[PDB]
Amino acid sequence: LSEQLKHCNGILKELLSKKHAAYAWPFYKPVDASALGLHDYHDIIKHPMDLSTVKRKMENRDYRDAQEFAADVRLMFSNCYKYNPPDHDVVAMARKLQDVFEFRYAKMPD
Ligand SMILES: CC(=O)N1CCC[C@@H](Cn2c(-c3cc(C)c(=O)n(C)c3)nc3cc(Br)ccc32)C1
Repeated sequence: LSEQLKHCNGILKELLSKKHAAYAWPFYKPVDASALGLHDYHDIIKHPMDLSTVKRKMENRDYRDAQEFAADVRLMFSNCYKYNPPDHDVVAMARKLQDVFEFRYAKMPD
Protein backbone atom coordinates (compact mmCIF):
# COMPACT_ATOMS: atom_id res chain seq x y z
CA LEU A 1 0.00 0.00 0.00
CA SER A 2 1.04 3.59 -0.71
CA GLU A 3 1.50 5.91 2.26
CA GLN A 4 -1.97 7.38 1.78
CA LEU A 5 -3.54 3.92 1.46
CA LYS A 6 -1.73 2.87 4.66
CA HIS A 7 -3.50 5.78 6.37
CA CYS A 8 -6.77 4.59 4.83
CA ASN A 9 -6.14 1.05 6.08
CA GLY A 10 -5.47 2.42 9.58
CA ILE A 11 -8.80 4.27 9.50
CA LEU A 12 -10.57 1.11 8.34
CA LYS A 13 -9.00 -0.88 11.19
CA GLU A 14 -10.21 1.77 13.64
CA LEU A 15 -13.75 1.76 12.22
CA LEU A 16 -13.85 -2.03 12.76
CA SER A 17 -12.28 -1.85 16.26
CA LYS A 18 -14.03 -2.48 19.58
CA LYS A 19 -13.57 1.24 20.40
CA HIS A 20 -16.41 2.11 17.98
CA ALA A 21 -18.41 -1.14 18.05
CA ALA A 22 -21.42 0.35 19.89
CA TYR A 23 -22.34 2.41 16.78
CA ALA A 24 -20.27 0.75 14.00
CA TRP A 25 -21.90 -2.69 14.12
CA PRO A 26 -24.78 -1.99 11.62
CA PHE A 27 -22.07 -1.18 9.04
CA TYR A 28 -19.94 -4.30 9.52
CA LYS A 29 -21.72 -6.46 6.93
CA PRO A 30 -23.94 -5.91 3.85
CA VAL A 31 -27.52 -4.99 4.68
CA ASP A 32 -29.40 -8.28 4.37
CA ALA A 33 -32.62 -6.76 3.07
CA SER A 34 -34.57 -10.05 2.92
CA ALA A 35 -33.53 -11.03 6.46
CA LEU A 36 -34.55 -7.62 7.85
CA GLY A 37 -37.83 -7.43 5.90
CA LEU A 38 -36.61 -4.40 3.90
CA HIS A 39 -38.20 -5.44 0.61
CA ASP A 40 -37.69 -1.96 -0.91
CA TYR A 41 -34.00 -1.64 0.02
CA HIS A 42 -32.52 -2.63 -3.37
CA ASP A 43 -35.06 -0.48 -5.22
CA ILE A 44 -33.82 2.56 -3.29
CA ILE A 45 -30.12 1.71 -2.84
CA LYS A 46 -28.54 0.95 -6.23
CA HIS A 47 -24.97 0.53 -4.91
CA PRO A 48 -24.82 -1.14 -1.46
CA MET A 49 -21.64 -0.74 0.58
CA ASP A 50 -20.41 -1.84 4.01
CA LEU A 51 -17.14 -2.11 5.91
CA SER A 52 -16.54 -5.82 5.17
CA THR A 53 -16.71 -4.99 1.45
CA VAL A 54 -14.32 -2.05 1.92
CA LYS A 55 -11.98 -4.40 3.81
CA ARG A 56 -12.09 -7.03 1.04
CA LYS A 57 -11.38 -4.35 -1.58
CA MET A 58 -8.42 -2.99 0.42
CA GLU A 59 -6.99 -6.52 0.92
CA ASN A 60 -7.36 -7.22 -2.82
CA ARG A 61 -5.69 -3.89 -3.74
CA ASP A 62 -8.88 -2.80 -5.52
CA TYR A 63 -8.45 0.82 -4.33
CA ARG A 64 -5.86 2.66 -6.38
CA ASP A 65 -5.86 5.76 -4.16
CA ALA A 66 -7.30 7.27 -0.98
CA GLN A 67 -10.07 9.06 -2.90
CA GLU A 68 -11.46 5.76 -4.21
CA PHE A 69 -11.43 4.31 -0.68
CA ALA A 70 -13.14 7.42 0.75
CA ALA A 71 -15.82 7.30 -1.95
CA ASP A 72 -16.86 3.79 -0.82
CA VAL A 73 -16.92 4.73 2.87
CA ARG A 74 -19.04 7.80 2.10
CA LEU A 75 -21.30 5.75 -0.19
CA MET A 76 -22.00 3.46 2.77
CA PHE A 77 -23.03 6.46 4.91
CA SER A 78 -25.02 8.10 2.08
CA ASN A 79 -26.97 4.87 1.55
CA CYS A 80 -27.92 4.93 5.24
CA TYR A 81 -29.05 8.59 5.04
CA LYS A 82 -30.98 7.86 1.82
CA TYR A 83 -32.91 4.78 2.98
CA ASN A 84 -33.63 5.58 6.64
CA PRO A 85 -35.74 8.37 8.21
CA PRO A 86 -33.31 10.82 9.89
CA ASP A 87 -34.62 10.10 13.42
CA HIS A 88 -33.88 6.35 13.30
CA ASP A 89 -31.11 5.01 15.54
CA VAL A 90 -29.09 3.67 12.59
CA VAL A 91 -28.79 7.24 11.22
CA ALA A 92 -27.46 8.56 14.55
CA MET A 93 -24.99 5.66 14.53
CA ALA A 94 -23.94 6.49 10.94
CA ARG A 95 -23.41 10.16 11.86
CA LYS A 96 -21.16 9.21 14.79
CA LEU A 97 -19.10 6.75 12.75
CA GLN A 98 -18.82 9.26 9.91
CA ASP A 99 -17.53 11.84 12.42
CA VAL A 100 -14.79 9.37 13.37
CA PHE A 101 -14.03 8.75 9.70
CA GLU A 102 -13.99 12.37 8.48
CA PHE A 103 -11.79 13.70 11.29
CA ARG A 104 -9.15 10.99 10.82
CA TYR A 105 -9.37 11.07 7.01
CA ALA A 106 -8.56 14.79 7.28
CA LYS A 107 -5.21 13.86 8.90
CA MET A 108 -4.11 12.26 5.59
CA PRO A 109 -0.31 12.60 5.02
CA ASP A 110 0.69 14.64 1.97
C1 LIG B 1 -33.56 1.20 11.62
C2 LIG B 1 -32.60 1.27 12.77
O1 LIG B 1 -32.42 2.32 13.37
N1 LIG B 1 -31.90 0.14 13.10
C3 LIG B 1 -30.95 0.10 14.23
C4 LIG B 1 -29.64 -0.54 13.86
C5 LIG B 1 -29.85 -1.89 13.19
C6 LIG B 1 -30.79 -1.78 12.00
C7 LIG B 1 -31.04 -3.11 11.33
N2 LIG B 1 -29.80 -3.77 10.89
C8 LIG B 1 -28.91 -3.40 9.91
C9 LIG B 1 -29.05 -2.23 9.06
C10 LIG B 1 -30.31 -1.78 8.54
C11 LIG B 1 -30.42 -0.68 7.76
C12 LIG B 1 -31.74 -0.21 7.22
C13 LIG B 1 -29.24 0.07 7.41
O2 LIG B 1 -29.24 1.10 6.73
N3 LIG B 1 -28.02 -0.39 7.93
C14 LIG B 1 -26.82 0.37 7.60
C15 LIG B 1 -27.95 -1.50 8.73
N4 LIG B 1 -27.86 -4.19 9.84
C16 LIG B 1 -28.09 -5.17 10.81
C17 LIG B 1 -27.32 -6.28 11.17
C18 LIG B 1 -27.80 -7.08 12.19
BR1 LIG B 1 -26.78 -8.60 12.71
C19 LIG B 1 -28.99 -6.83 12.85
C20 LIG B 1 -29.74 -5.73 12.51
C21 LIG B 1 -29.28 -4.92 11.48
C22 LIG B 1 -32.10 -1.17 12.47
